[PDB]
Amino acid sequence: AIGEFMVSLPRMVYPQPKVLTPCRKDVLVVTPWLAPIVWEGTFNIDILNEQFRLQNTTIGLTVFAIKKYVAFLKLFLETAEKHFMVGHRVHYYVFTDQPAAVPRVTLGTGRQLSVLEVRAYKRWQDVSMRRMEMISDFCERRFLSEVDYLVCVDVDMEFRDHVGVEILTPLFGTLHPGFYGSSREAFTYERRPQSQAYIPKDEGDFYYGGAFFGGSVQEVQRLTRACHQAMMVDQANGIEAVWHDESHLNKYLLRHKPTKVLSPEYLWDQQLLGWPAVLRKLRFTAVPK
Amino acid sequence: AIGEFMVSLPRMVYPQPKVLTPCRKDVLVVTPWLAPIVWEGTFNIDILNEQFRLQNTTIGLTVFAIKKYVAFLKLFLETAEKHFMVGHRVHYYVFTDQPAAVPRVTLGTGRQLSVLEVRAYKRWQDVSMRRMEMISDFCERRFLSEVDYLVCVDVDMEFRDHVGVEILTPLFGTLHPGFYGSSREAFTYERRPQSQAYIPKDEGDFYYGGAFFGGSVQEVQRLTRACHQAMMVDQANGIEAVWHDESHLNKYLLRHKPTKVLSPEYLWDQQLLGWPAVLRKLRFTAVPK
Ligand SMILES: CCCCCCCCO[C@@H]1O[C@H](CO)[C@H](O)[C@H](O)[C@H]1O[C@@H]1O[C@@H](C)[C@@H](O)[C@@H](O)[C@@H]1O
Ligand SMILES: CCCCCCCCO[C@@H]1O[C@H](CO)[C@H](O)[C@H](O)[C@H]1O[C@@H]1O[C@@H](C)[C@@H](O)[C@@H](O)[C@@H]1O
Ligand SMILES: [Mn+2]
Ligand SMILES: [Mn+2]
Repeated sequence: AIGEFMVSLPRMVYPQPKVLTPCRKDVLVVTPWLAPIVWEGTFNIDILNEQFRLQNTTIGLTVFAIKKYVAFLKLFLETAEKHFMVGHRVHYYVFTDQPAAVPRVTLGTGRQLSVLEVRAYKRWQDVSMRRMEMISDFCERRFLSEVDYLVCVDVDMEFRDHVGVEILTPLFGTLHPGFYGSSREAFTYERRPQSQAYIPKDEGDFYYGGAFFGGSVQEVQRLTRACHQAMMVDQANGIEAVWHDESHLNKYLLRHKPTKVLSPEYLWDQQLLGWPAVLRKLRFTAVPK
Repeated sequence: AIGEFMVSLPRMVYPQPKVLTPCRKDVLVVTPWLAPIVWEGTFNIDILNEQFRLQNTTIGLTVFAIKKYVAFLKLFLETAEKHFMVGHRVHYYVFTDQPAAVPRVTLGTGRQLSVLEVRAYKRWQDVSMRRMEMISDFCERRFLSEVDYLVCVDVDMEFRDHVGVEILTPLFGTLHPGFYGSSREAFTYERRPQSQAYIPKDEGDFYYGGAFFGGSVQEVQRLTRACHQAMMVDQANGIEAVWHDESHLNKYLLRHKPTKVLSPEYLWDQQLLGWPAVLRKLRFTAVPK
C-alpha cells in the first residue's frame, strides 16, 4: 500500500550528498512547482529501493496490443523482465483483441501477467484514444485491489536500461523526446479553441509524451476518466484533437501538475534522435520500424 | 485538508520552465531520495499559492515562550504577520508558562492565535527537549482538527523575508546554518552508542536544525512522539544527547527521510555567519543577543 505507517530504514553506507555541488549542471532537475525531474545522477537507487520495498509496493504495467501490435509483445515483456522494477512486485496487464497471440514469456518471482480481452477499433487513432476509457474502467475494477501504482506505456518499445521505483509518485508525465528543448510556442498542443484539449500559445510547461505516464491508482483513474470524458465532448462537437489521447494528456497535466516528471531517458527513439550528451542512459526506446 | 480531490488550476501566464538550464548552478536542489531542497530560484510561488489555496490549506505554527523567552514574542509574531504564509489560513500556537505576558499582536484576516499554558522546567535543556512531548500531546488533541500542516520553530528569531507554501510537504527538515558545507564526520551528531540518538561517522545525509521542522499533522505527531520516546529511554539510561532534541531530530530524519529539505535561507544567523553569495534571501534569522 501507499501512505501507510513506515518503519525505519536500516543503517546504510553511501556517499554523502554534496550541498554545494549541483547533481546536474546541464539540465533542470526540479520543476517550478517543486516536482523532481528524473535524470541519471539525481537519485540513489539503493535508498529508493529500501523505501519502496519496506512498503511492499506493487506496480501495475498496462500495455495495449491490438491487431498487428501483438507482434511487439515478446520483446516488450522480455526486456521489461530485465529492466522494469526488478526486485519489486509487478503485475502486467495486457489488453488485446487476440488473447491466443500473447507470447508465453518466462517471469521472475513475484511477477504476474493478466490478459484482458477488449474490442478492437478500426481506426488506429481510436485504438490509441480508447486506452483512456479502458484503463479507467479497469481501475475501478482490478487495479484498486491489486496494485499500488499504475504505469501506462506504448507496446512498440523495448527496455534497454533501468526503469525502477525512482519514477513512482502520485502523478507523473514524461518529457516527449522530440520536444524537450523546444519553446512552448513550438509544442504541438491542440490549438483549436473548439476542442477540450486546447492550450493557447502562451501557456504550457512541457510537452508530455502519450507513450509513458502513470502514478497511484487513484490519480491515474482521475487522469484517464478526465481525458476520456474530454474526448467524448470533442466527439459530440465533431472535433478530434491533433495528437489524440496525447493532446488530452497534455491539457490534463497543464491543469493538474505532475508530482514527478520523467526525463527523455524514459522515452526515446535512437533511430530518429541519436544519443545526445544530455542522456547518460537510454532506458525505454522505440523499436526500429 | 490534504490529499483531497483537487480542481483544475486556472489559466496562468508565466515564464516557461527551461529543461536545458539548471535552476541553480551553485547548489544541490534535490536530495538523492528525490526530495526538493528549497532555495530561491527553484520555485514559482504563484503556481504553488494557487495549488495550496485551492485546497484551503491551514498552517499551524508552534512556538515556545517559557520564562524569559516571552520577550521574543512581539517581534516574532509581528514579523510572522508580514512574511509567514500571507494569504493562507494560519493558526499560531503559543506555548507559555506566562499567558499574561503574551503581547497583543494585531493579526491579518484568516489568522488566529491560541495561548497554551504549560509547565516550565528548570533546565533550559529540558524546556527545549520537552517541546517534543508537548507538540505530540497537542497533535492528538487540537492540531488534527484545526490545521493541515504544522511548522515548529524557535521563538528567539524574526522573519525578514517570504516563508510560504513552498515549504509544505508531509515531512520537512532544515539545513542547519553552521554545517551546510560540512562533511558528515564533522557533524555534531550524538556519537555515543549508548544513546538512542547515536549516528556513526559513516552515516548521515545532512545536519538538520532543531529550530525549524514540520510537515503534515500526522507526520509531525509521528516525529515528535518518536523523539520523546527516545529521550525517555536515554533518561532511563542516564544519558543526555549532546544537542538534546536536535540530536534526536537528526536521528529520526536519517531513518525517515524528509519529503522536502529547506535551505539555510530558512534558518540563519547573520551576526555569526554574514551573508554568503549562496543565499539570495535571508528569510528567518536569529535575533542579535
Ligand atoms: C523540431 C523537431 C521536430 C522533430 C520531432 C520528431 C519527434 C516526433 O514524434 C512524434 O511527435 C508527435 C507530436 O508532435 C506524436 O507524439 C507522435 O506520436 C510522435 O511520433 C512517435 O514518436 C517518435 C519519437 C517516433 O518514434 C515516431 O515513429 C512515433 O510515431
Ligand atoms: C565549522 C564551523 C563551526 C561554526 C558553527 C557555528 C554554528 C553553531 O550553532 C550551534 O550549533 C549547535 C550544533 O552543533 C546547536 O544547534 C546550537 O543550538 C547552535 O547555536 C544556535 O544557532 C547558531 C546559528 C547561533 O544563532 C547560536 O547563538 C544559537 O544558540
Ligand atoms: Mn508507436
Ligand atoms: Mn536560540
